Amino acid sequence: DTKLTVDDITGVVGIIPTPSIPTADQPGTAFSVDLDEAATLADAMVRGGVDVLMTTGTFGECASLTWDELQSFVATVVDAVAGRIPVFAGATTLNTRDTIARGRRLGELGADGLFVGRPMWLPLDDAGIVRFYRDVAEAVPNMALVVYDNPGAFKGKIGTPAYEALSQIPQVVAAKHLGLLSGSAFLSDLRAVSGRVRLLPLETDWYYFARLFPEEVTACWSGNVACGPAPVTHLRDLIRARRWDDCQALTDELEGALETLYPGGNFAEFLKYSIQIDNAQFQAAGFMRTGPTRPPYTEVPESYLAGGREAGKNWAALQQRYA
Amino acid sequence: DTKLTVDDITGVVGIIPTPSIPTADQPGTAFSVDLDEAATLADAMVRGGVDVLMTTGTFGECASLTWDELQSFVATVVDAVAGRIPVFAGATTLNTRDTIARGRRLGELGADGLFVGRPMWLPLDDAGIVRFYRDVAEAVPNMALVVYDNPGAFKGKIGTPAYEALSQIPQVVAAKHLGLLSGSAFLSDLRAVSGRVRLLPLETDWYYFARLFPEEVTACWSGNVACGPAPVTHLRDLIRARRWDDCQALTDELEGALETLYPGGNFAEFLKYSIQIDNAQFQAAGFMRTGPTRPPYTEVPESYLAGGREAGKNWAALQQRYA
Amino acid sequence: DTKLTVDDITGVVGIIPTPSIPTADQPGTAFSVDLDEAATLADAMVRGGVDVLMTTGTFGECASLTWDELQSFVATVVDAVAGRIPVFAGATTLNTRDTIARGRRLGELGADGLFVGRPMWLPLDDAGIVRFYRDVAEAVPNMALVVYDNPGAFKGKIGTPAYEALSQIPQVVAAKHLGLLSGSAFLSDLRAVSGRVRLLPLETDWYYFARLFPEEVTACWSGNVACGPAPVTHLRDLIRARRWDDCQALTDELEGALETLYPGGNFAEFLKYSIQIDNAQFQAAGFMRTGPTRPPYTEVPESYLAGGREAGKNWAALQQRYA
Amino acid sequence: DTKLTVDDITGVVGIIPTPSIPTADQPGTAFSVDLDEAATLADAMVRGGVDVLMTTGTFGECASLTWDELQSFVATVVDAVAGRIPVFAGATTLNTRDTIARGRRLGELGADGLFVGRPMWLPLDDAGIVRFYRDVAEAVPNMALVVYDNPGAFKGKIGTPAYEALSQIPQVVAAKHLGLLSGSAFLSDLRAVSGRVRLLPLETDWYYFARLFPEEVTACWSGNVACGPAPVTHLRDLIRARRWDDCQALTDELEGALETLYPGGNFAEFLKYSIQIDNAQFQAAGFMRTGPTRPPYTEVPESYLAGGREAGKNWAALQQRYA
Repeated sequence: DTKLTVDDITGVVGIIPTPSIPTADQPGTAFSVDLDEAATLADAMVRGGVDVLMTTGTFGECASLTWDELQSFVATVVDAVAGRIPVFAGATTLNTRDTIARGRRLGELGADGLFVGRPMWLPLDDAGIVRFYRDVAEAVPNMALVVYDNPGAFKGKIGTPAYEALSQIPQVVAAKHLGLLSGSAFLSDLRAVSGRVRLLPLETDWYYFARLFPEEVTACWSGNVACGPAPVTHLRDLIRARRWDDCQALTDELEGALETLYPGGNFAEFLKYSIQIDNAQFQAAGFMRTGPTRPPYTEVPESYLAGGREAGKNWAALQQRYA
Repeated sequence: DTKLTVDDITGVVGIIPTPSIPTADQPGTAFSVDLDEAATLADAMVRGGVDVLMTTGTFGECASLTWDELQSFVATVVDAVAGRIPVFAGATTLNTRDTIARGRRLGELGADGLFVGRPMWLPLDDAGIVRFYRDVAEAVPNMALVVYDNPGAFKGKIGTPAYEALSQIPQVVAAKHLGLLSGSAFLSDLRAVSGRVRLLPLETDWYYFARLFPEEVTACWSGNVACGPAPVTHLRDLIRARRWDDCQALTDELEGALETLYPGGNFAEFLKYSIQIDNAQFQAAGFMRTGPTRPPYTEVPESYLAGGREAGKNWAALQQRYA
Repeated sequence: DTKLTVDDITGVVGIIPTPSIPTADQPGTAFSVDLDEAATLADAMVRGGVDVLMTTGTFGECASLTWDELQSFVATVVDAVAGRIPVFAGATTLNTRDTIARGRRLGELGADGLFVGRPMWLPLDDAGIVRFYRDVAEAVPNMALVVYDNPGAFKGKIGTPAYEALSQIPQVVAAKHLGLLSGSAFLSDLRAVSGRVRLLPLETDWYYFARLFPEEVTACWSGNVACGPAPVTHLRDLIRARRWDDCQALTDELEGALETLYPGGNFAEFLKYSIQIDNAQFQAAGFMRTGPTRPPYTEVPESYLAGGREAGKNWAALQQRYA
Repeated sequence: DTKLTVDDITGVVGIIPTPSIPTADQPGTAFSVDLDEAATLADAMVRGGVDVLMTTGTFGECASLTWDELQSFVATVVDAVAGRIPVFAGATTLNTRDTIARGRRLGELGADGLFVGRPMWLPLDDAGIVRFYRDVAEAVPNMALVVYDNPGAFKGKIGTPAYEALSQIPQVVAAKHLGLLSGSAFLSDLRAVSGRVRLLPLETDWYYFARLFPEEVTACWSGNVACGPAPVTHLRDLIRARRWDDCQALTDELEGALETLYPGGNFAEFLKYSIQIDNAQFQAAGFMRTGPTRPPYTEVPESYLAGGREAGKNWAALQQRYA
């Protein structure tokens, strides 16, 4: 089995998008990954202090990359990271067997673990959710697993009873969580895993949960590191120092920079177009370069992209200040 | 260009499940299709008078079959039908380019058309829905298309403006529709396509739309033909003869047989476990043989299977009556 | 018991709004009903061929009228009708005992029956729905009842099992229903009542149901009669004559006139401001005069009002065409 | 204007149910309040150390009491409290003018403030919410106001822009909130009111917000005090002493006692029958005596009541321990 345990998931779990070439929004484009930018981006996350790197969740366009793009992208990221920090390759398909087959191959390319959502053509209940992760874990026992708890994408919030059983699977070392967006669930799920799984809130509410549960909530995830990771690594140091006033001030800065991300403040509307909106944010922040999104997620109200671009520009100023 | 048009879609559009072997619920099973049963079932549909055959929608486990299994199953169905009726192969993936790649291959294997859902990791608005089907049609112009309008599966009902644009695509010959389960929408969508696309209601409300719109609503779709097609082909013959009193009596018989399908009449709840519940119905009806469902959709409340099996046994009595 | 039965509910069931004085939108206005307009409107409905008159449903502002305003309005309407057609007074409160007490008084003022929603602070389940209507029926056995099946307003669609039990209550003579807006349910409910309750669809889909069930669906409700009742009474006459082609053409004209009612075709958005939008339609149609809406439903996007105004103008043209 | 300000809302804001007589579930019962029990309950809350008392929210059956019942119950509570703590009378009707009329009378009967939901027949947008409360404030300026933010009851969560406007109304001194049940909303609303309104979380998550925002979140509301207030006033003393480990332990004890309230852990299922389930909890805890619920909220599954009863028994053990 894997050597990675919950103890290895600390600090900033950075999630990067997949850089794209200018024709990436055309169905006739066979290979749309900018591998040069993928390598420089992954290296910049390491040099920027990111503690764990993950690829190809929702905004990384796990849904819309071909298999050849995904494996080549992951291979490039793994090679650029060069063993400096753990790398979890995002592997999510419509069924258990395809996910196992992808995950086996991604492990063979040097990924240290798998960042795994679940099939969503139909929703899975807690019984089916647990069965799915147990199946993946037993089939690829060498890979650590980060559970992808995205209620909107996968048609349901993972139940606290499911978290109890998932914490008995040794391969499950962390879960990407919604934090306060799921409300009371984070705290219930936290008790359920009983320190056996690192529950990752967003960096915008890491401080709240870390102050309340400092020995357990020692890590966050951030989908913003590709806009500049210095605000999030600075938050990690402030939390370690238990500098709560500064943690609160910085959390307000982070939330203020992302204020325009959700159209009219509506979260559910943002999720309908999250791939497109995040793509505009990554372009505008200027920390990395990337083209358009892949088919079919190329349509979006223009005002939503404006919100994303303003969030990117505001985060760029935070990156400049804290670099 | 495909030679099929809307005029070719008349009568019973039967949708079959994918027969499974006894170990089909195990993640280690490399190939889980019962090809012998697939061929006999496809032949029984033709001999039973089904007018158009489709495979691998939701209950056909499009989500959970491997690519190898889907090709083999469709090739076996195509061979067994032997050109007697048009065969539409269900091809739905997480993105446009994989769907195109699969659709090309399935056409190479002899399918006459594709039964196409749409990517659902994120929802698609009407613009993204139109662009998706336009991309598919332009890339595979030799395949006719049946649009799969499943709001629960694909996270949204197809809008009337999208149906207007879809009816301008020559390859789009039909749409699998919810009928009265989207009460006002079927009529709005029917006007939008203005005779260019066959809008398929369920067999349980075909009579209602046929009597009101005799020149346009000349076909239905049925997910129950693998329990015995005789009640559905009989309904088609009653409708063609405009035997409205008999149509109402038969429609009542179909509804009463399927009454227990939805747990507590709760439709949305049946959507959560439709693969599992329908599988139990196909087993109980006796017309075909099949094993369990494929991972990950193996978990279901026991009493939900009770409703499926009683629906299968009820349907079996109708098949014996009308055969 | 009431001498009114299901047999008496045939033709056009017209629902009128509550005419208001110019200062009706002010919380300091103690009495905001234009009683002169109420009398002339009620008389115009009778002379225009309306078969049954109902008051104070949702757009009649049952929620926002004071108890003194409701008594005076109903008494004025009852006196104006002067026994020419049955009058159903809208009585809906937050609980069973207030509704009973209001209903007894409205019967004393001469109403032939009560048009009754249900308490909605908490939703009622089917047992609670039946218990509520049974309590009302038992407390005022002299009054016929029209069930108000408004899923949005009362937090739930009335279940088919509830309809089965309600059809055993002799006072329950009709139900104001959704028609194709909950298509499958209308047919389920219709079988459930087995002719003992008149299920009223909207005038915009009455033709469809009346052709399929000529013995059962012999009446509709219309919230548009206060814009001019001639198009709807003409539809009644066409249905009686089985002039299906003309029925379809007239249905298309009614839908065309009401097209702009729903903001960007979004029905759910219309429900958010239905009182305000309907008020604009009544003003613009010119068949009656009324002031603004009562507190608290005075806030509404201006563009939404413009859609209601255009629908009122479009309807006034139909009224002119068919008067 | 009222002399109560946000500064006076500190500690435990106790909400009591309305004690009922054995025949309270019959629609023929003219008056169903146990006024003797209400007086002793109110006095027990003062003696138990509750800092602010409120009546007739949802579980207090604000919907189903008659106006005469509400007047007499509030008058009894006010007299028994005898000015020792502030009393907020729950007054929520279907419209602005009835609520204003009720609120003025409840002020004449000695209530210090009004605990006010909002009309819900139609949902109110943020503009409508603000106009309603402003109307109430301007019409009865002698009464302080507690805003009742119950999304399920009133068809929507109060928006952050509405809270900003509400915080400029002097009469608005507190808002009964959902705490972690509306995750990030609590903190957004907290920033919006900027110390001018006391945002009341639940007893079960007060510790978390109080530790993070000790200057602002100095009070909670509790619907459990009529089972015994000693656990809640102890939590208040623990928070004031910043005994965080004890606060966490006590919070876990409160959640443990209440876990059987929700059938199968399903929150939404509890809300459908909250009046009935809470009533069973109040009876079982034995701190107060009460009969059944009022029409129409008398129908409920027996197993749901059993879950409330064990919650009541479990709370009674906490009450004895901390008393």
